[PDB]
Amino acid sequence: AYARTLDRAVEYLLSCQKDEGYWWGPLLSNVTMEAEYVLLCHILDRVDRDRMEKIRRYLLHEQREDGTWALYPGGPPDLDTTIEAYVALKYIGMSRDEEPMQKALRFIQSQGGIESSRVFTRMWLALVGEYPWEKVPMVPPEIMFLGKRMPLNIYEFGSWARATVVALSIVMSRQPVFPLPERARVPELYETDVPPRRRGAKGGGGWIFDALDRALHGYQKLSVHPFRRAAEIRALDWLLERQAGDGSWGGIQPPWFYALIALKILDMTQHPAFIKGWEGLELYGVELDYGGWMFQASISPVWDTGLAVLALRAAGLPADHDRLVKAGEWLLDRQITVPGDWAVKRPNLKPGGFAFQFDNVYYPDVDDTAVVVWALNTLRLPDERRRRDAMTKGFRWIVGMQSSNGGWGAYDVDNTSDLPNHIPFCDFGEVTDPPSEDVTAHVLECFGSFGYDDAWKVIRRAVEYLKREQKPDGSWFGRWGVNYLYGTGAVVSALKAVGIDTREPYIQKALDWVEQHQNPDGGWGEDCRSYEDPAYAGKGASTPSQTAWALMALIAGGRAESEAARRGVQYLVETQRPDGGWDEPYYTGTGFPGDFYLGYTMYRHVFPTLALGRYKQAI
Amino acid sequence: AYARTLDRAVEYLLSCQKDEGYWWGPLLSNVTMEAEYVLLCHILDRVDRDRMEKIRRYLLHEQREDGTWALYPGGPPDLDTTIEAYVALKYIGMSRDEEPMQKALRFIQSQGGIESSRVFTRMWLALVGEYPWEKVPMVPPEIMFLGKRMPLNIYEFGSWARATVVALSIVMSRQPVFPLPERARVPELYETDVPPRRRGAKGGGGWIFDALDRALHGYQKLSVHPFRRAAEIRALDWLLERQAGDGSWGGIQPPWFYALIALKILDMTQHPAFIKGWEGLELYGVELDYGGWMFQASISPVWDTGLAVLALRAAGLPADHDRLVKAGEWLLDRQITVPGDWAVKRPNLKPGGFAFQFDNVYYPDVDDTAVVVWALNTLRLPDERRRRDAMTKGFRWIVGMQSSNGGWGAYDVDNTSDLPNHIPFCDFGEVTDPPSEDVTAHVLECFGSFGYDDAWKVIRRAVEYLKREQKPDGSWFGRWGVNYLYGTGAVVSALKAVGIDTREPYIQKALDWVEQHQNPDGGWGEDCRSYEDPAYAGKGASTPSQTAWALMALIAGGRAESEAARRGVQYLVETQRPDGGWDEPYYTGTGFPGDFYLGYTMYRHVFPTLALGRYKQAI
Ligand SMILES: CN(C(=O)Oc1ccc(Cl)cc1)[C@H]1CC[C@H](c2ccc(CN3CCCCC3)cc2)CC1
Ligand SMILES: CN(C(=O)Oc1ccc(Cl)cc1)[C@H]1CC[C@H](c2ccc(CN3CCCCC3)cc2)CC1
Ligand SMILES: CCCCCCCCOCCOCCOCCOCCO
Ligand SMILES: CCCCCCCCOCCOCCOCCOCCO
Repeated sequence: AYARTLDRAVEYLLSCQKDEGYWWGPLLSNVTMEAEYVLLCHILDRVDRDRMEKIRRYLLHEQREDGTWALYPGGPPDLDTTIEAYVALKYIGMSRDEEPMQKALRFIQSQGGIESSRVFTRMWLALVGEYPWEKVPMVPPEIMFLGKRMPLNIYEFGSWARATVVALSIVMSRQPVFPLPERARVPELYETDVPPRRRGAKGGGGWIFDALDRALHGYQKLSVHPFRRAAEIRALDWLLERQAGDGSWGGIQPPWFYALIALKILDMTQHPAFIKGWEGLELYGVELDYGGWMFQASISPVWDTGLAVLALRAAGLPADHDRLVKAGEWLLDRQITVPGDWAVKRPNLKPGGFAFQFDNVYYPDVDDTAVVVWALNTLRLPDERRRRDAMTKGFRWIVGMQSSNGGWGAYDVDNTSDLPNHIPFCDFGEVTDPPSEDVTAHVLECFGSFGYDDAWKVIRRAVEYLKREQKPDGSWFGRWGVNYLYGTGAVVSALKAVGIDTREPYIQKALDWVEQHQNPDGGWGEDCRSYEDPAYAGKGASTPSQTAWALMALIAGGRAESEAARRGVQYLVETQRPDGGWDEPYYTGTGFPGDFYLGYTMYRHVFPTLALGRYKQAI
Repeated sequence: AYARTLDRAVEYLLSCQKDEGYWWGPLLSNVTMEAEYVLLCHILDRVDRDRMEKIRRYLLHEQREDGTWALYPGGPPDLDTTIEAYVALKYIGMSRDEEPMQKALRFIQSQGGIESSRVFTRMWLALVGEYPWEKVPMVPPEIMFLGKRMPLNIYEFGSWARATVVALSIVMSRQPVFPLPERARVPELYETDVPPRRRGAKGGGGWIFDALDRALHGYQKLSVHPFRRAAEIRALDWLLERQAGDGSWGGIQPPWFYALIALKILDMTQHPAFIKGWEGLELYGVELDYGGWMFQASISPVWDTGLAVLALRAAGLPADHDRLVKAGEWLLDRQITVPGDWAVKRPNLKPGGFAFQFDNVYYPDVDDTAVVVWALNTLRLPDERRRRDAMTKGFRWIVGMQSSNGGWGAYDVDNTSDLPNHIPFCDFGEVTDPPSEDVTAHVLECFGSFGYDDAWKVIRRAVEYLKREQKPDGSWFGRWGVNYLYGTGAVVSALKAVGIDTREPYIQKALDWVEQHQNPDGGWGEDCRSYEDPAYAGKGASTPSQTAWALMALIAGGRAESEAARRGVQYLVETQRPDGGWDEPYYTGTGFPGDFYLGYTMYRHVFPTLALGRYKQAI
């Protein structure tokens, strides 16, 4: 029955595989990427009329009937996303009259205008001189003097936030302004009677920081700031040291952009680092068939390649299938062998991790490393010396990254400081990188493939972590994926692999939870709203990926031969396309709970295949 | 008479002009460049068999009958140059038996072997493990902690030495060894009974430094060196900040190569600065028509373009000649506008200088800047706003560069510290950058073109400098050119332009000196030996350039209508080629008096033209 679905899914995946032997699906987010790119160009005085055009199509293409933009497809209108998109358009050419601009402006007004937008959105407008710098949370270059074991030192922030802060310190130090031509001035973002509803700090504003912030805005006005020069060079240096091979910074949109501006501020437009970081942007761009152009918040080669392999294996292809070897070989060349920031906590840990993108050595993540090593562990490559060695280095690294609570973070160890969550500046998304259930789960499943069971201390400490973190209804939160189905599926699948007993009470209590949220159409769905409102916990339109997850959770718990189980499999079979692929008009990926969502293109093809491969195994 | 010769010369230059509108002749030196390149590749594990071949033909081709290599054509055999060339060859494939190897080795031995070579030559061999690191002058990373106003702080060394030291500190800190395959081991460089005659420090070795060095090799052996890590990073950052646009460092062979090695040592072969720094080398390479390949100690676009224009103007072409405009425009885009190291002494001086090579913003030199501004001053470009503006920036910069003695240096101001000239490490060439007569002369000639005479204090202070520096026989030393003819010609030409009286006693005493060294053939010659032995002061085979110089000195002193004067003109007219050019099998350029000589390709064509253009003016 499903076999024909599998065969068709396989030849499809294999078709999508690039020549070098890796897979790479585009990553989706929201328009703040493109909108900020437009402004960045303006700042660096490098505007290409042709690019602006493609960008304008995209922006509009993404606008909804009501004239706004959301964080995910079918999501509620977002203020910040729309404010930025609005400014971006008005700069490209759009007159504040045209219908689209009308609808957007009205929504922006009905919300309290520019005065209600996140800190970033206001800062960008500050850079172009449309908002007072005095009303922007201050982040001094001097932050660079905090030691390794001090409150608020850069290494207390998560990798993604860290680089940004360092970069912005330099920017806010000078508080530069790059005026927009009169034609694009956006005063109408203030015209509003609605009371401005400002978003506070992620964890709550402590009067201390509030005070301090004002203290910094005052000091910022003095005539002399002793050692600031040194503070700035400290920041600049930190940046020149960690620039990524592709010319980016961390392989993410945020710090990259800011870092460039910081150099432009320091008259280094014709320094190697600046030039590289600039022409490096193109790689992250994407030409849309309808004339539009988009920029990616990040790229996922390693990731896609990793899952791609695992899926095709559980599917049926030989552990030495010449096509999967191209992947195996490729992955091996990716392994990082040099100390990154993670080393500040583990100076004696030997490098061996992997990263999300192509060439980003200073920021390998636990999630990727696990999937990659586990994937290789299933292949039989030509040089067994390399495969054997690679797996070892990586394995030993993942073990040395385990945090205090037995769980695994994503980039650093025990990055659980709760201090940064109160700073005025931090009011958007996560700022720290503590251990999560999904990452941990993935790690355990990686060990499980090797054999290491519950007998091993490392594993027990982790399993204990998961047990304590399980939700009342028996589900598991989803951090880097949407959401409880993603998490519940991850854990159960893992626990099953590390040897734990699938008959346990807490286990069963989870499987029942899965069968319970199965939609009528036989599949499973969970809307992104599940991060905001608990009513959407496991509820939502059925998607190929989210189904496959809730399905792996069942196959793992032994209930592979069940009603709900066979039911779901049917969904994947019927919803499949003639070419063998699958469609998924929703986001199943998470950046920051409730603040940033991602659309992983491959998920729709890879996961359904992996699930069907595991279902075929259960018989 | 001479007109045809001039016309013939002109059309030639104009034919050599690149499309972009600039001129660029290759720069010649000795084989230590290519030989060190070979080793560099080995270290970075990037050897291209095909290249090695082209480098071999080159090396052999440059070897003389006696089986040695000198610092200049027709020069005495050099030990260092030959030792390095020898090792380079043996590594490429040459067996110690073959004739070339025999003759070369013999010479090496008759001199005391490896133990007599300069500090560098021994260090390179140390890097490949053929010489003990303990016997190499130590330069600690800690040198990075010396303040701006302290003994031996990096800013006390001249620009070219400075960058190198910073780079090498990192290298010597680790004292790495990259073993040569048994096949190329060079123990035979020790086999010698001749007593090793070592070269001491440039200015004399004070037992203080001698002992100190020992202390360093001692401290180098301890188990802990507090703050060294920080000293290294201090030096690494310094390098990252000053990497040149073209991925080089200073636009010179030395620091560039070492910088790369220092990055390789720090496992940064993946970092952008290294990548760009590596692939940037090709630009300095040169394919020889006989199958060989050479590397340039540096490149001279700006310079060549600068003189090229001035020559073609004094010759006769219109100040707005569309072809010279291409040059004018080009030069304008070159002007540096950002603070370099020179700014450490003149924080309030506005950027406006130019550099020797294509893109090297942190190191503009007085010489270039003067020639360029002066050259622009003689043109009529479409945008008189920029031409006027540029000249001003450049002018003001030059002035703000004048040192205490009224004389101008090349890169920094009052870089006359005599401390560095005693360090054990510094035993090759110049290490400081004090004011010279030639640079100063060139500067005065630039101001003269505008109109500023002897009334202006700036000028007078400079002229006083020259007067005090004149030699007993009435000649002027040549620093960046060979030699007294180069200098004497520069000064007199300048003095004439600033308004000074050409009838003065000290002036005439110079012109007579010129006429007294006019070779029988009607031309002028001055061998590079004139730096070593005073017998060759103005003595040597006649060359097109050196003649033109001694000829401009006469035309300036009013003696344009003289016997010696017309005599010389004849030489240039006869020795001229059918194509209009000129040949010059000798070096008329200087890097370091008595240690490094350069062959400026263009000189033979440009200067003879400029002189004939000025001779045509005298009538
Ligand atoms: C828009 N973003 C952002 O981080 O904004 C901020 C910047 C600075 C600060 Cl202080 C706070 C937020 C995004 C930056 C990229 C980030 C991102 C992080 C990780 C990954 C890949 N990751 C690792 C491999 C497995 C799981 C997925 C992909 C994207 C997701 C958030
Ligand atoms: C081989 N070299 C060297 O500098 O070695 C040392 C390195 C470190 C130390 Cl401590 C001592 C010597 C050379 C490095 C390049 C140097 C050089 C300097 C200036 C120029 C251009 N110059 C400026 C424009 C007009 C006059 C010519 C061209 C080349 C000539 C010497
Ligand atoms: C120049 C000294 C090199 C020794 C440093 C290795 C120690 C590991 O770094 C500790 C962690 O700090 C994070 C930085 O790693 C990024 C790049 O560092 C650049 C070259 O060392
Ligand atoms: C990095 C601090 C910004 C200072 C630049 C403003 C220029 C003021 O002159 C200060 C003198 O600094 C001398 C160094 O030249 C080095 C260039 O490295 C580039 C980064 O500024």
